[PDB]
Amino acid sequence: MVSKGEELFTGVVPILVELDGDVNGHKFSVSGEGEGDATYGKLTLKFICTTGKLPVPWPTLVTTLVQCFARYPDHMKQHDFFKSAMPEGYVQERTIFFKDDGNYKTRAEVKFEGDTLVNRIELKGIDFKEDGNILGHKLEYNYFSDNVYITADKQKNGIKANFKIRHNIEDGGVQLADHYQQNTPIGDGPVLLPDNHYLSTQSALSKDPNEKRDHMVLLEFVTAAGITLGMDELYK
Repeated sequence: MVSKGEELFTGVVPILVELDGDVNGHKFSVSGEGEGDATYGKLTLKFICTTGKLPVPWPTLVTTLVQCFARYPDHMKQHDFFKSAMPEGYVQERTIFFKDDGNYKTRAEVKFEGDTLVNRIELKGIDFKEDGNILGHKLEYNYFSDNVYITADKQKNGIKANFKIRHNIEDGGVQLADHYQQNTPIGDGPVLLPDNHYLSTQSALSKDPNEKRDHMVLLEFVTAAGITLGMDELYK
């Protein structure tokens, strides 16, 4: 049957994102607006730095700035923790370790406000090098993709995840960002605790040619995978 939070995602849902950040004492805020269509795992978002110039590269914020918009295949619907927590939502926490550099620690609450899915985030970054790839703005602005590996966390009635992002550097190299993630429901209702699986995510970054503020346009696709259930046997 059609589960309860999942009903909230059958059509196009407006999204709002609000982030406050402090990285090595450089304080900033980002606001974003757009929409998600979980039927297609599709997100279209535009973010603005509302405090002026963003003091870190936009690509390093993409993962922090709504995995409830994942397309879960029909045969995997019992493994979608994210929608099962809705509308009351979940807390999403990460530590993001930038190899040979600093780290971000993030705490977000993702929940519905009326018909709008809202992601409210606090980010704290420490131990960055002033001339490293992050504070020195040496990262390319283009595209990345990777797999979010999810496991159940029965003790917190939630999930954990781990993944790597390989951010291209302007000189041809890679800046690795190792992500550790935990999500816990805000409400007390039952949630779906999943078997191990992953979200295949592709993030394409662009600019609005008419936008003079510091900003990012994001087109993202997010698809659950990694469980077969013998869907191959249907076709001999």
